[PDB]
Amino acid sequence: SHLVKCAEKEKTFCVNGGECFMVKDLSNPSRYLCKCQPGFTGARCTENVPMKVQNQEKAEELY
Repeated sequence: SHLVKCAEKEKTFCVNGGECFMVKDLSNPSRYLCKCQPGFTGARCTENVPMKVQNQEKAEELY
């Protein structure tokens, strides 16, 4: 059940720099485990979540 890195065809399974791995054992089809970047959510780590005070867009948090 080791975390082997997803092949290129599968590495896109987790986006936004999501480090896609697969639980290598002869039972599951290809169950994924993605070490996603800090501040993402969803199965594919598609939706960003508050890293900063991601609401005060007026505040100089962006730039």
